[PDB]
Amino acid sequence: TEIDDLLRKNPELQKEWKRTVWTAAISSGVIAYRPPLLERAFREFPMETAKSALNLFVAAHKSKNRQSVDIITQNLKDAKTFPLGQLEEEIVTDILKYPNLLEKLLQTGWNPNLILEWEKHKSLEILIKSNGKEFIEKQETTLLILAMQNDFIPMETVQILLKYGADPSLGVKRKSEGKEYLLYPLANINSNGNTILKELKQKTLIDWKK
Amino acid sequence: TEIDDLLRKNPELQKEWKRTVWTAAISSGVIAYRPPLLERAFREFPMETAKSALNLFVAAHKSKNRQSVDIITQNLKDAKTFPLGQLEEEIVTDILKYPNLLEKLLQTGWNPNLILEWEKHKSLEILIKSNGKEFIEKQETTLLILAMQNDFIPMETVQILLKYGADPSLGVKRKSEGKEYLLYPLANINSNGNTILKELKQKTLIDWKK
Repeated sequence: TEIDDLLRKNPELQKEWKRTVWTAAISSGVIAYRPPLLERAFREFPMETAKSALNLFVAAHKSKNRQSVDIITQNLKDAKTFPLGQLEEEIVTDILKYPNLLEKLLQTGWNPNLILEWEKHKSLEILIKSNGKEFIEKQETTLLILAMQNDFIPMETVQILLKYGADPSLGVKRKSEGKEYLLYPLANINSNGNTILKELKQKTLIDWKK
Repeated sequence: TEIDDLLRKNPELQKEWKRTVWTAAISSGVIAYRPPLLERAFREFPMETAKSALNLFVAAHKSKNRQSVDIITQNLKDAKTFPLGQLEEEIVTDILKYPNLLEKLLQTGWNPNLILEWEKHKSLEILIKSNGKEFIEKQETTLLILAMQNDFIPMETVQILLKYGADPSLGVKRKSEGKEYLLYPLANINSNGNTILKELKQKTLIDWKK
């Protein structure tokens, strides 16, 4: 507001300010709401656009602009902006909804068998884990376990994970009625409680080595 | 431009974007062109406003808004944003034009007797020194030598430096017609070539221990 008067007062600042706004619109992720402007940002801000890939993906998913996730996938040189071991559960889960982005991450830094760990009992927009308290229960999982269970994650994401060496037999600890057991990607194959998509993913898993 | 349409498309982003613009206007230093808006930035962005003190001073001096330098001086908690040993000659010289800012820096981290070093032969807006080439000649100086010689630096800046322990007898190497000598804060006292202000600063220096 008062910027417009101060800017109109000294036009010499107009050039710098235009660059500054674009860097802030990139850094905030918001340019992902209009894919044409995202396209420009990568071509002529390889430093800034790349550094801000995490916020751009978050805005890209929230805006439901799948084309924006495609643009990010195309221009990603490595997975360093997506530190798998520090990301919050919601962002990792959302990344698994885009098989092409997942594939790019898997070929440039993601370990598909990394044991992920978040707090067991959630409470009700942070992208990175914060150690606010360490004396709370944690629950382990994997990219493949998340993919098998979540009905918003496509079958192709299971395919990509297996393709890049996700281990179909890597389990994690869970409890059921007080009894601890190992949870695997293939769990309870005979159930009226598996959705259609869950059943199709189990068949994919059983059929992979065929 | 195209931001205005995308912003008017989703008003939920308006709040975040307002915060983002202000952070970018702070980070760029530009808000120092209107002291009222600088005042707001320190009160409610102690993290951002403080982190961006170097760019804010630069804009404050360039805008000739001395009130903006006063506001920065008041809110500066320490001199860490002004690393004396990394700053370029022009920015250090400009800081010496504001005795109150200098005093705040001297009480929160500046060593007044630090030997400064920049390239001897300048060539024709970088605030930090960049080691682009190390095989070029460097020339040493001090805050007090700079203050004595520069007719844009007030006498009060010499007073502040002496007050905080600047050593009036700390010299540096120079050449005159091939012969190396030590340059001191008090150099050639008898000369029709000393300006009025230079003479007054020499008297200040001679008179300090009186």
